[PDB]
Amino acid sequence: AKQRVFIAGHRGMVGSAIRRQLEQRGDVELVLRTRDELNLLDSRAVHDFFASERIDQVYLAAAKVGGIVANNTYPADFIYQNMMIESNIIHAAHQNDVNKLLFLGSSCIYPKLAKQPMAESELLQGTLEPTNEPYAIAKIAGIKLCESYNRQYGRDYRSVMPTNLYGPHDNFHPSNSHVIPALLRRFHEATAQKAPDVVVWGSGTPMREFLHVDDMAAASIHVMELAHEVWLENTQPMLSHINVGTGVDCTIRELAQTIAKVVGYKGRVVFDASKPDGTPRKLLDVTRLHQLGWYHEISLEAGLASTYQWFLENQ
Amino acid sequence: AKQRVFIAGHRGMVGSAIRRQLEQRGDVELVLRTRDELNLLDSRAVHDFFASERIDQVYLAAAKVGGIVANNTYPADFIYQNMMIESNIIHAAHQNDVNKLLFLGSSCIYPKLAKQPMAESELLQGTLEPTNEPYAIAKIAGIKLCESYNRQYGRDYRSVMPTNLYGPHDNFHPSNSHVIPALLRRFHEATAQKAPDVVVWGSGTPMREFLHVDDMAAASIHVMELAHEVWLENTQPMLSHINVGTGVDCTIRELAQTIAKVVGYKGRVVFDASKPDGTPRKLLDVTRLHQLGWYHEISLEAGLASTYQWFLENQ
Ligand SMILES: NC(=O)c1ccc[n+]([C@@H]2O[C@H](COP(=O)([O-])OP(=O)(O)OC[C@H]3O[C@@H](n4cnc5c(N)ncnc54)[C@H](OP(=O)(O)O)[C@@H]3O)[C@@H](O)[C@H]2O)c1
Ligand SMILES: NC(=O)c1ccc[n+]([C@@H]2O[C@H](COP(=O)([O-])OP(=O)(O)OC[C@H]3O[C@@H](n4cnc5c(N)ncnc54)[C@H](OP(=O)(O)O)[C@@H]3O)[C@@H](O)[C@H]2O)c1
Repeated sequence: AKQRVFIAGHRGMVGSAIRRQLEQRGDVELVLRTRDELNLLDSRAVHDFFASERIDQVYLAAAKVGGIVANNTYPADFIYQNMMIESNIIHAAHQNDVNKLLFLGSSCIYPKLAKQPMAESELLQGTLEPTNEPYAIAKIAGIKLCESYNRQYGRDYRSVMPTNLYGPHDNFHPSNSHVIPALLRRFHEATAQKAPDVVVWGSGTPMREFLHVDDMAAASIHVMELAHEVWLENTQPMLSHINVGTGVDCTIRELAQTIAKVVGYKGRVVFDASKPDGTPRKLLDVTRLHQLGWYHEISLEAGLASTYQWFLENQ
Repeated sequence: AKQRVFIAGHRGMVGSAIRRQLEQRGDVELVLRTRDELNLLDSRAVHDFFASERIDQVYLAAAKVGGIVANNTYPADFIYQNMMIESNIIHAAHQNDVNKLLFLGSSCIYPKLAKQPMAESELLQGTLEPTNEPYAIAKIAGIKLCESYNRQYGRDYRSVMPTNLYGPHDNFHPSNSHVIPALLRRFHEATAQKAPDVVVWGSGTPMREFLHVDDMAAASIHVMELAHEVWLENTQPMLSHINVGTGVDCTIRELAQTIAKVVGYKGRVVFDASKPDGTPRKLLDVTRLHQLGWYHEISLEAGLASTYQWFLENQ
């Protein structure tokens, strides 16, 4: 009997990445519902789905996600919708004897002034970035729902905290606040237009971390499928999440120059240092994941190149 | 037209305190539903109630609450039920054009190693007490739901963070982890039995803060009814909650000796200092509330005496 695996949010960036890998697995039967078929905000509908579809495992990749403008403009929508989706799925899963779930956090969940690189223990150690506060609180509440169900009911609801992601199915619009898809699109257009330069705000000095979504999906399946005793040995019940990333930083400068090369731009990348930089360094400590035997396979250069080719095929 | 005021959880300790004060108000029409009439976990039922009952203001005093054993034994129930009750009420209120709401936090929401006395700005500055973590995360999510609805939709969803409360309608069982009702009952029984001593764990040295629930209710109505511009001047949109307490500490020793006197116990109060004390001091900074023009009226001695008389009438 193949395991029946529900990938919530399977048309999303991360959900689709997990689907492309599991779609290859003869030991897995995927159960998929679009938003039109199942509105994850509707408690009744979510319970009815779990009460009729005989699910074994859930990948919780459904969420209301956006960039800086969206998070500051629709804060109520970000906190409410994520709290409801998470609560409805985790509670319905439990009520229907679904023992295995993988929840997705976000690195934006860590305190603004966290110690770098950020180990899992940085969670809740200080105040949040205001732009992401509503979203972050709902994501932290999701982790704590999983841990609470694990502790009270002996569930196996695991969680992963990705770093910045990029890859197929992203939003490739020049005004995206997420730097990889924005820069890919900006450099693509500047290359098409023969623009003499592309100006990036800031000095280029801050160090950040990036992981291709197919690596994220692989790590998530890896973490989901570890035997429970191994997962327990490398986590704590009230500190259960696992950072997923490279553990390696690169300057914004390096990233922009690499994107320029990947797209074949021959103008100048220019940084405007009159605009402020964020903190000097932000990256995850991925010791737990590496101790668990998973290491990322996609280098930045290779991942940016394949991402750009996906964009070119999907304009 | 009297304001139509829904007191969610009106048979609870705090809800009933607010009801006893508003029941005197000819400018207010109370709308009350017991749990059997309206299950606040049921999104559909909550929306239907708001879509039919023409509410002007909500006091959100419904919650899953307990002591140390309950919070550690049923963590999933504490986080899930509080997230759902809060989400359902705040979202339904907003969808039905209910502009005014008062949410109740809890002082247990502050970081374990917070700076004392704890100003509102201590929220989220550090890790939580593990016993209360699930509950605390759902309460913090409730504050952040209110702030997000205020920011996105221009609502007036205010919040109060009470200190330790005591008074009528508490749980007066000797094994209650809440020290006032437990000690009242233990000393009452030791007085009835002529027991030679009553032994309290710990040294008696820690300093804590206590507020009678009728003072809490008065402060909550006060905060609810301030003009918006005054409330805005004394809060910030993403730091909106108001501590409610005395701002004055007393040792556990003082509290126990006072309870002994109030009950007329003539045996010895004994502290067993072989058992550990918690942190040396925990109390709220109530500068915001005092600046808002509210000061508590019930002294510890007077409040303990009237609480004990309520117990004696309700055994
Ligand atoms: N670097 C990081 O730290 C990082 C970055 C990205 C993602 N992640 C994690 O991955 C999660 C997903 O991100 P993503 O980039 O894959 O988001 P996404 O591409 O925006 O996908 C989320 C999916 O959820 C669905 N969804 C939302 N509300 C739903 C509802 N009410 N009913 C049913 N489906 C609903 C979607 O449908 P519609 O579009 O039709 O609404 C969308 O397909 C994030 O929340 C975060 O936990 C973390
Ligand atoms: N010192 C402090 O910091 C402190 C202390 C106490 C309270 N407070 C605040 O006051 C809040 C209330 O505390 P409390 O002591 O008044 O609690 P309580 O006495 O236990 O009352 C809560 C009320 O909510 C109701 N309720 C719970 N789930 C419901 C549901 N699904 N549908 C409808 N009604 C439901 C109740 O009904 P049932 O009993 O029938 O379940 C109970 O009447 C706390 O959450 C906290 O925010 C803070």
